[PDB]
Amino acid sequence: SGERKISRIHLVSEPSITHFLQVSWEKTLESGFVITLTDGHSAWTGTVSESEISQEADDMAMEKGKYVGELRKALLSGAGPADVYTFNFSKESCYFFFEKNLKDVSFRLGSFNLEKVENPAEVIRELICYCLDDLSQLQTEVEEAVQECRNAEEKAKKAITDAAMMAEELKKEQDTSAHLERMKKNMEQTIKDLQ
Amino acid sequence: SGERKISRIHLVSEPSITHFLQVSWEKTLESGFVITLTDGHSAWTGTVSESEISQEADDMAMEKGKYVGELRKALLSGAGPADVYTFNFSKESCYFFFEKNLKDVSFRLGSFNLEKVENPAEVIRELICYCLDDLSQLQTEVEEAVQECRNAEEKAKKAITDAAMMAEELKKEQDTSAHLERMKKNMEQTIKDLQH
Repeated sequence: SGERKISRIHLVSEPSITHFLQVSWEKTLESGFVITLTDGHSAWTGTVSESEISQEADDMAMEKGKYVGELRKALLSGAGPADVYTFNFSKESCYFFFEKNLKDVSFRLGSFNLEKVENPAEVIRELICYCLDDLSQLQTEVEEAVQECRNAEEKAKKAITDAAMMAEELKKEQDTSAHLERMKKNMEQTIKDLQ
Repeated sequence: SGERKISRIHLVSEPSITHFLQVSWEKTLESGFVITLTDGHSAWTGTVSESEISQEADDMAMEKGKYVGELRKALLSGAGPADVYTFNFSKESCYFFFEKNLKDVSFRLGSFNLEKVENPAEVIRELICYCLDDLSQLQTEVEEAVQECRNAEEKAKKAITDAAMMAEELKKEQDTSAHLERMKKNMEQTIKDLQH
C-alpha cells in the first residue's frame, strides 16, 4: 500500500476556480511520487522519479533532506505558518511549476510535465472515494483520540488520589515520630531522677 | 445551520460505475432536503419538500417517523447488513427512485425528479471542497483530544513526582520512628533495672 494527500490549490492563471492536487507515494516522498491535477472536469497526471528529486535538490544549493521538506510543505499542504506558495500550470503546454514567496522573491521550487488523462471521470470518482474513505478513517481516529483522553484523565485522577493518601501517611508518621521523641524525653527524665 | 451527507451508491443500470449521492438539509431531514447525483462528469440535482416527504409516508400507510427512519438508512448510509437498498436512475428521464430489498422482492421507498446541471464541474468542485473541509475539522478534533490527553498526562506526572518525594520522606520518618522505639526499648529496660 501507499499514502496520499489531496489538497486545494489556486493556479496563478485561474484564481477564480479551485483546483485539486493528488500526490501519492510508497514509503517516502523522497523515493518518487505520482501527482494528479483536476478541476472537476479534466485531469492531468505526471510522475516524478527519485533521480529527478535528487537532481532538482542539487541544482539549487540545498540539502536533499531539507528540499523534501519543502516539497511536503508545497505539495502536501503543510505550510500553515505564514508561508506563501504559488502554483502555475499551462493547459496548452502541460508544464506545472511551483514557487515559494518570501520578500518578492518567488524562487522556483520544482516543476514537472503533466499529461491530459483520457478518463477524467474515473480519476475524479477515485479521488472522491478516497476522501470518503479518509473521512471514515478520521472519524474513528477522533473516537480513539477521545477515548485515550478519558483514559489519561482517569489515570491522572488515580495519581492525584494516591498522592493525597501519600501525604496523609507522611503526616501520620511525622506525628508518630514527634510523639516518640516526647516519650524519649519523658523516659530520659525518669532515668535521670532514678539516680 | 446546514448539514450534508455524501454517500457511494451503485445504480441498478450501471453496476460497474460508482455514483455519489449528496444529501443536504437545514433543520432536519424531515423538513426537506436537496439531492445531488454525480458520476465524476455530469451532475443531476433535485429538491424534496417537507410536504412531499409527509405525502410519501402517507402513501405507504406508515407513520412519518418510521418512514423518515427508512429515508435515513437509504439516503444517508445509515443502514447495516440488515437493510439493503437499491437505486435507479434513467439519464433520459432524470427520474430517480430507490427501493428496499427483502428476500427476493423489492418495493419503492421514494423518488426524486432530477435535472441535469449545466455546470457540473462547479458542483463537483464544491463537493470535493466540502470533504476537505470536513477532513480538516476532524483533524483539529484529533489534535484537541490529543492535547487534552497531554494535559492529563502532565497532571499525572506532577502527582507521581510529588508522591515519590513524599514516599522517600515517609521512609526517612519511619526509620526515625524505629530508631526512637529502639531507644525506647533500651530506656524501659534500664528503668526496670533502676527499679530493681
